[PDB]
Amino acid sequence: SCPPHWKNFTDKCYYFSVEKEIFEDAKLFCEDKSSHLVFINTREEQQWIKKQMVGRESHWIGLTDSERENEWKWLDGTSPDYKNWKAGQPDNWGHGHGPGEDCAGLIYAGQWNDFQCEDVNNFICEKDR
Ligand SMILES: [Cl-]
Ligand SMILES: [Cl-]
Ligand SMILES: [Cl-]
Ligand SMILES: [Zn+2]
Ligand SMILES: [Zn+2]
Ligand SMILES: [Zn+2]
Ligand SMILES: [Zn+2]
Ligand SMILES: [Zn+2]
Repeated sequence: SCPPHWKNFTDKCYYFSVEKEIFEDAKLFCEDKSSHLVFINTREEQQWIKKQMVGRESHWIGLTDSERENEWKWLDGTSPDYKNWKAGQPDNWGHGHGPGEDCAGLIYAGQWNDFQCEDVNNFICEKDR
């Protein structure tokens, strides 16, 4: 069972944030709740996460390429098999995204877009019981 205001799916508790913050601040919020920005590893999970999104706000996910440019990974090191990238992401139609935009976020509709960190957004925290 999950703490209040957290949602359950499978064996994981999810938190859809109310406040918006910088990627690194979002990162630190989940960390101190003993969780981390959400990892999406299956279509079924991705379809569930979307159903939960009532507000149309964009949410940060635990995906970044900051360690090594263009080598997108979940905060646990892993590379995403399953992928739900928007139209020309994350390579930006082959021109390579610009500096700073090394932090991904989910948008209403479900697909992932790579925004620039330091940009403020809502975020999703996740932790496996
Ligand atoms: Cl409540
Ligand atoms: Cl309440
Ligand atoms: Cl996962
Ligand atoms: Zn309540
Ligand atoms: Zn997950
Ligand atoms: Zn939302
Ligand atoms: Zn990058
Ligand atoms: Zn598990």
